[PDB]
Amino acid sequence: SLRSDLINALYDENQKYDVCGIISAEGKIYPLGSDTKVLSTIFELFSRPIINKIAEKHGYIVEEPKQLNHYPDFTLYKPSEPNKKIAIDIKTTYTNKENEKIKFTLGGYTSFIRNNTKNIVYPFDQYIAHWIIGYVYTRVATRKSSLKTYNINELNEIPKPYKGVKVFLQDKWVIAGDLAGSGNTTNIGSIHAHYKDFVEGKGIFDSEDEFLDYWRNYERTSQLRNDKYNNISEYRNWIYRGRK
Amino acid sequence: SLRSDLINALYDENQKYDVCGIISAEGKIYPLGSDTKVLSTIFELFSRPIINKIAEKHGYIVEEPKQLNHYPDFTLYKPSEPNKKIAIDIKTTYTNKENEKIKFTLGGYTSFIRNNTKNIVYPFDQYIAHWIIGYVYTRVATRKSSLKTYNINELNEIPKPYKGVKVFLQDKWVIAGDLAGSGNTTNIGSIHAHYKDFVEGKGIFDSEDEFLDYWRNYERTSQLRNDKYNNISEYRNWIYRGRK
DNA sequence: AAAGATATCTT
DNA sequence: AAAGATATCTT
Repeated sequence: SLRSDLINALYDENQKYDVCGIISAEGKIYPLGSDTKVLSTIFELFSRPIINKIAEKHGYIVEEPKQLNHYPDFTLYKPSEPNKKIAIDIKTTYTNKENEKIKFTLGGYTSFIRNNTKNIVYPFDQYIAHWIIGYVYTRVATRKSSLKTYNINELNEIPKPYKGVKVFLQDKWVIAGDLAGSGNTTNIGSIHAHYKDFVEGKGIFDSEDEFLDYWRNYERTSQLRNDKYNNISEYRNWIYRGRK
Repeated sequence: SLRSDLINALYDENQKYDVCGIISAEGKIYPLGSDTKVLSTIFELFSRPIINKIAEKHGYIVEEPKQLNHYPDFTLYKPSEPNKKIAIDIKTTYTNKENEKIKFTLGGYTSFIRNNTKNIVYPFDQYIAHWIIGYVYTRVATRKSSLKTYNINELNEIPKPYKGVKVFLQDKWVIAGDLAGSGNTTNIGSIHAHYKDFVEGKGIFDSEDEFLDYWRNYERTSQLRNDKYNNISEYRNWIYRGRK
C-alpha cells in the first residue's frame, strides 16, 4: 500500500543518511544547532523527497501549502479521487535519555477541526485520512567544533547535535491524547508514552469519531473544563448523561 | 569595535555565500523549502560561525541557551566583566518586492522585560546591550520547490528559495515600534518601514528608557489598552496624567 | 489593527 | 497539568 511503502522508505532513509549541516552553492558547510526548531526543520526537509517519490508510485500528486500557516505539510490525492485526499504532517520531539516517554503537539483544536476551511490547504471534508510522521531524537550538547565552517572534504568530521533518531507513521486520531499539547496556541496533545506505543497505536480514543467529538467540544481553560470535562473518563460520563 | 567588525563580517559573508540545502555526512543534498520557518533557521545557523569568530577576536566568550525557550540566541561576555553582557538575537522577515515596508516581531513584552530572570539565559540586569541581527529575504514567485535530492557536483542546479537577501545589525530599542507584533504570544512590534530606516535607526522612541517603560506597561488587549494607551502619543499623555 | 493562527517547549 | 513562553505570519 501507499502507507506501508511510505513508512518502509522513511525507516530506511533514516537508517542510511545522517544530516550534518547546511551547504552553500559555493561549497561552504555550516554546522547544525541543537534546537528542536532546527531539527524539526531538518527532518521536514529530509522527508520531502521521500514522500514525493512514494506518492508518485501510487499515482498521487503532492501539494505543499500555497499560503503560509496552512495545514497540512503535505496533501496527497489522485485526480480521480478529489474527495479522498490524504494529509501528512511532520512532527518532532526530543528525548534526554534514550527511550524516555515522549509527547507531541498534534495541531490546533480550534482551526480546521471546528471550521471546514480555516487554516487548511483544502476544505477539511475533502480529506479521508490524517497521518503523522513522528521523529524522535536524543539530544547531544553542542561544543566548540560546531561553531566553525567546514569544507566538503570534512563531511564525516562534523559534530551533530543529536543521536538515535527514530521515526513512525500513524493516524493522528490513533495517537491523540486527552490533554492539551499547548495552552495559548490551543493544540491537541498526543498520548504521553514510549515510542513503541506510537508505532502500535495504543491511544486513548475508541474511534476517529470520538477523537473529533472530544476535541471539538474541549474548552480552552481549566476554569471552563471544570464544569464539563478535562479527560477521557469525564468526557465519557458527560456523554453518558446526555452531553451535560 | 566588536559591533563594527560584526556588521562588516555579516555583510561580507552574506554577499559571498548563498545557502542552498541541507547535506548529510554521506554527501546527499536535500533542497530548502520556501517558508520563513525554514529560512529563519538557515539564517541563524549561517550567522553562528561569523559571530563566534568576531567575538573571539575581541576576547568575548559566546554562550547559546542551554534551555530551549530562553532569550537570547547568543550571549557575548568577557570573563573580566560579567555585568557587561551583550545579547544578540537573529530575526527574519520577507518582502514580496524589493522596496516594500517590512516589520519584525522583537521578542516578548511579558517575559524578561517584566521579570529579571524569566525566559533569559542570564539575569536581564547583567546585559548592557541588546542587538538585533535582521535578515530580510525577497520571496520567489514559484510555489513548488524542488522535491528531488542532489549530489555535491550538482550544487549550482539547486533552486534557491529566495530572490535576494539583505542583513542589518541594530539596537532593539531603536527599531521598536508602538504596536504589538503578535497577540496571543505578546510580542513587541518593530516600526513598519523600508529597509533603510532599520539600518539608519529611524525609530519612534526617544530613548531606551522610554522603550522599556512603554512595553513594560502595555496592556495585552484592545479593551484594556483603550483606558490607558494604544500608541506612543497616548503613552506620552498617560505619562502627563500621572501614570493613570 | 487586533486577535489568533502556524510548531513545540518549560516550569 | 495548565498556562504561557520560544519566532513569525495572516486573518
